[PDB]
Amino acid sequence: AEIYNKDGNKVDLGGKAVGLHYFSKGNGENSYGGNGDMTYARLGFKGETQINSDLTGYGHWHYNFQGNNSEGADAQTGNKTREAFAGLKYADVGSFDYGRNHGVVYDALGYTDMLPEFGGDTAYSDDFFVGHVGGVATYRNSNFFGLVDGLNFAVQYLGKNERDTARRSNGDGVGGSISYEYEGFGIVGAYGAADRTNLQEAQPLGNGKKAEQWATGLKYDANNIYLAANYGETRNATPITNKFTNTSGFANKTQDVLLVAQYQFDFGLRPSIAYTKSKAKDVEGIGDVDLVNYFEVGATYYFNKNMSTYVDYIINQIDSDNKLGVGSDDTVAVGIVYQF
Amino acid sequence: AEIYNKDGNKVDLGGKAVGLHYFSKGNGENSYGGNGDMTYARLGFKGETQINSDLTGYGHWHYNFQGNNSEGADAQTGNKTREAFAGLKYADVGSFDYGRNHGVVYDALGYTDMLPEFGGDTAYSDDFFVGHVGGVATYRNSNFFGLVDGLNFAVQYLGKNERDTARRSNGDGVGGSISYEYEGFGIVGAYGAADRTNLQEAQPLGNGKKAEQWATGLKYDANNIYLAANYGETRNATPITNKFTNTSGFANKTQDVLLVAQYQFDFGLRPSIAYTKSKAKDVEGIGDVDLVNYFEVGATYYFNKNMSTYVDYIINQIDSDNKLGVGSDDTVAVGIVYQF
Amino acid sequence: AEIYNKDGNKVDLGGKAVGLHYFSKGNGENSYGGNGDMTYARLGFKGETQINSDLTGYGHWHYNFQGNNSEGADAQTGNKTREAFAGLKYADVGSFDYGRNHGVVYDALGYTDMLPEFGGDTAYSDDFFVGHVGGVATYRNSNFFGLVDGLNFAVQYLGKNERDTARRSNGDGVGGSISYEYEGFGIVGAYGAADRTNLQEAQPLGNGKKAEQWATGLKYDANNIYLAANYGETRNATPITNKFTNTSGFANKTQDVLLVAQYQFDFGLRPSIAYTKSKAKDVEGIGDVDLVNYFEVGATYYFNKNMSTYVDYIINQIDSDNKLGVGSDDTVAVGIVYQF
Ligand SMILES: [Zn+2]
Ligand SMILES: [Zn+2]
Ligand SMILES: [Zn+2]
Ligand SMILES: [Zn+2]
Ligand SMILES: [Zn+2]
Ligand SMILES: [Zn+2]
Repeated sequence: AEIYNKDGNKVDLGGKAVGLHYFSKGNGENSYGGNGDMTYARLGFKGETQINSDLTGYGHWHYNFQGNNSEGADAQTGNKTREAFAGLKYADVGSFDYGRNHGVVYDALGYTDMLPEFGGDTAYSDDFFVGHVGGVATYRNSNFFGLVDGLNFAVQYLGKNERDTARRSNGDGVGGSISYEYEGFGIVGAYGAADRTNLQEAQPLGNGKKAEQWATGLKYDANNIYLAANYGETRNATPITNKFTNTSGFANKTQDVLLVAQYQFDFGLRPSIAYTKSKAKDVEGIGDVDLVNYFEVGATYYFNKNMSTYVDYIINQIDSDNKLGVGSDDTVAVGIVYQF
Repeated sequence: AEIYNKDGNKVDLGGKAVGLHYFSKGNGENSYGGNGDMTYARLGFKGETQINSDLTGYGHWHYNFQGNNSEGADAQTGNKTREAFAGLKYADVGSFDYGRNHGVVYDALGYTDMLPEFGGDTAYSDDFFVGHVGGVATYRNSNFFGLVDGLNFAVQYLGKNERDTARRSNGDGVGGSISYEYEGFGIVGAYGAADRTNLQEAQPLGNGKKAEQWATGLKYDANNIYLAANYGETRNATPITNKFTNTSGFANKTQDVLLVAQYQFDFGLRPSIAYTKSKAKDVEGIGDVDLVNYFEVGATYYFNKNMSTYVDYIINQIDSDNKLGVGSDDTVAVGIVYQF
Repeated sequence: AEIYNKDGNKVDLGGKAVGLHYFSKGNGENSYGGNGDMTYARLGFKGETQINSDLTGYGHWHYNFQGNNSEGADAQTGNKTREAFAGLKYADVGSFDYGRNHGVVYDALGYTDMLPEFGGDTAYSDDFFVGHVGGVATYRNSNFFGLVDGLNFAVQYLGKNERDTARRSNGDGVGGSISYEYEGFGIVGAYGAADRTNLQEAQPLGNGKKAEQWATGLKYDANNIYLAANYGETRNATPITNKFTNTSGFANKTQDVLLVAQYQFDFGLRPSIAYTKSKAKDVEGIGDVDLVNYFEVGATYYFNKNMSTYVDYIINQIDSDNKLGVGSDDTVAVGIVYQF
C-alpha cells in the first residue's frame, strides 16, 4: 500500500495478520507441521526512488512477528528479519542489490511454493542458495538486456557467514539462474556452490569441502490454472537431524521432487493438490532415508485482494519407522489472513 | 491515523511514545510497581476491507517496544506482541476472529482498567480469559442481531497453549460474556473455564483439573464522570508466587474487587480515585493471603487527542508481613505520552 | 516522510535499508570493525502536534533491526531501541522531554560523527552522557529564550539505571551543554557527572564514586566543506576490556581527540578524512594504553536524498602489542543505503 509519493520517491507499507492453527494427533511431536497456535504477523516497506530517467534505487525490509508466543521469556521465539536489502537498477543493464535476500536457487524452487500454508520444503532459510540467506550480492537481468523478452537471468555472490551454529553458517559461494517465459509457460534452472565452514565440516552428518545446490522447474500460470514441477539435487547442503541419537548435520546428497496443481475459480475458491518427496542419501550411520514425502490437498478462499481463508491438509507418507526420526503423522492448517 | 484509503481497503497506523518513570522507597524490590525508568513505545496497524455491502474483513497488530532497556543482552526484555488477529464481520450476524486477543472475561474487567498507569491488576496476560491470550477464536454479537440495542454478547474458544512454563500455559476452554448499555450505564458479566496442563498441575501452588474465571461489572460513562466497579472470582487461575520459599503456581481461589471514580474537567485535567483488593484463599502452606490491596489517587492532563501528562499514586495497603512476600511499599508513576 | 497531516497532528515515518559488508584480514577478531555481513535496517516515527499557538508536543521512536542475523537463536542479536521519548516545546521558553535519548555530552561529540560508517568512537551507548542512554530528562533552549540567535544550551538529568551488567548501568547524574553558531561556524562545550553503581565499583578496572564526561568542539559547515574537531576527557566512564585476562570495567581517565574533514562535490561524491585517538590512563595492572588510534579515508556517493553508496577505510594505528588486546588490523566498510 503506497503511503508516500512526493518528489520522485514512493514508499509502500506492507503487512498481514495471519490467524493460524495447526491440528495434529498427539502433542504434534511426531507430525509434519506440529500442533497448536501458529498465528503470526508481518510488516515491511518497499521504496523505489527515481534518480534519473534510466537509474532507480530501491530498498526492501520485511519482518516476521510471532503472535503464538507469550509475554514471558519466549516472547521473541520466531521473530526474525525475512528480507533487508537495497540496490540500484539501470535501464536495460540490470539490477544489483546486497543484503539479506532470496538465494538464487530459489529462482527455481519458488515455482512450487504456492500451497496455502505448506510446500516449498526444500527452500530452507540460512541454507546457502535455496531460501532467505544473509549477505548476498545479486545481479539480475530481465529481458536479456532488453533484447529478448521473457529471458531473464541472475548471478549471485554469497558472502561468508560464520555463525555460532553449523546449521545457519556458510562460506563464500557463487550461483546463477536462467529462466524463459512464453505464452503462459515458464522454465527455469539454477545452480550454486559454496565453501563449507570448519564448524560444518566438524559435524557428524555430511562430508565435503564444498556445498552444492541446483534445481530446474516448469510452470504454467494462465487461464486460472497453476501447474508447476521442481526437481533439485543437493550435496552437503540439506540440513538434517537424527532425532534418535540426537545429532545434526547435512545430507551428503538429496533428490528433491515437488509438484503442484491449482485452479482459481471466479468466485474466489482456489483448490490445490501437490506432491513433495525429498530423499537423502549416503547419510552417516543411516544410509538412505526420506526427509519429506507427502501429498497435499487444500483450498484457499479469496474474499478479495486483502482477505482470505484457507485449509491445508498434508497426507504424510513418511513411514513410522523413519530412520532419522522424521515425523510421520498428518497435519491440518486452518488460516484467516488480512493483508495490505 | 488513517494512512491508506483506496479501493475499499483502509489502514490505520497507530503508535505512542511513553516517557515514564516509577519512584519507590529503596531498590523498589518491596514496592507495588518498582523503581526506575519504564519508558516504552507501541506500534501497530488496524485494517478493515469492504468485501461486499454486508461483509467486512479486518486485522489488528499491536506491538510493545521497551525503551527502558539497554543496547546489550537485555535489549528485548519486555518486547512482545500485545495483539495479532484477523476476522470477518457480517451485517447483523456478528463477527468472528482468531489470534492473540483479549480473553472474553476482559469484557468485564476492562470496566475498571482506566487508571493513568496502574489498575486492572486481575487482568493478567497469558492467563486464560482475563487478559491478552494467544490462540482465541472469538464470536461477538452487537445489538443482539440488530434487534435489541445495547445488548451485546460474545462466546470464545480458547485453544491449548502448552508452553515451557506453567505460568504462561493453558488447555482447551470455553467462555462467554453478556453486556447491556442504557442511558450512560453499562452492566456486564463474563465466565470462562478451561483445562489446566499437566505442567500446571505439577506446580506446588494450586490444585484442580480445571481453571475458572468469572466477573461482573457496572460502569457509568457520561456527563464527564467515569464510575465503575468490578467483582470477580477465580479457581486455580490467578498466578501467584511465594517470594520466601521461591516457589510459584496458581491460587486455588481468589476474590477480586476493583472500584474507580474519575471526573473529566473541560480544561483537560482528569483526576481519579480507585480501590483494588485481591484475596487468595486455600493457598498451599500459607492459607489466606492478599495479593493486591491499595487505594489509588492520580490525575491525567490531556493537552489534546495526541498528548498527555499523568501522575499515578498507589497507596499500598499490603502489610509488611505478607505471607507470599508481596511488596508493601507505595509507588508513584510520572508519565508523558505522545500518541497518534 | 510525512504520512499523516490532519487536525493539527503530523506524523513522519522514517526508515532505511543498509546493505553493508566489512572486510578484514583473518576472522576480523584482531581488526578495528570486524569482518563479514553488517546489513541492518531502521524504522521509526516522529510526530509533532500543535496544542496551541505557543505549545507543541512531540514524540520520537527509532528502532534498529539487524539483517546480518539468521532465523535461528541469534535472530535478535543487535536489535534495539535507539531512541524512544516524548516531550513539550513552548514558544521561546524551551523544550522538555524524557525517555531514551542522546546524552547531553553528545551535543558536542556529534560534531565529528560524520564518517560514512565509522567515527564517533567515544560516543558509547548506555554510557552516561556520550551516547544513546535510557531515562534522561532533557531541557533544551534554542536562541537563548529567543533573544540571542545561535546561542543554544541544554540541561539534563540522568536517572539511575541499575542493570544486570556494570557496562550498561549508571546512577543519578546532571549535565549540560552550551553552543554558539555564527556565519557557518559552531562551537560547543558539554559537561556531565553522575554516581556509579555498586556493581560498577566492584569491577577490576576503574575506581571512583563518581563518573565524569566533558568535551568541547568546533565545526565549520558551509561552502560544501565540513571541518570539525573534538576534544574530550572522561573519568571512570569510558568502558574498557582486557582481552588478555578477560576482565572488563571502566578507564580511570581518557583523553579523546577526533578530527574530520569532508568536501561535498556538486555531483554527489563526498570524500572524507579523519583522525581519532583515545588514550586511557591509570588502568589497573596496565597503566597507560590506547583504546582508539586511526586515520580514516572514505567517500560517500549521494545519488539523491534517498540513495547512497559509500566506502570507509580505517588505517588502524593501534600497535599489535596493545596491552588491552585492542584489535590492530585495518577494516573496510562498503555500504549501499536506501532511506526515506
Ligand atoms: Zn518481502
Ligand atoms: Zn521471501
Ligand atoms: Zn491494540
Ligand atoms: Zn489490549
Ligand atoms: Zn532518530
Ligand atoms: Zn541518535
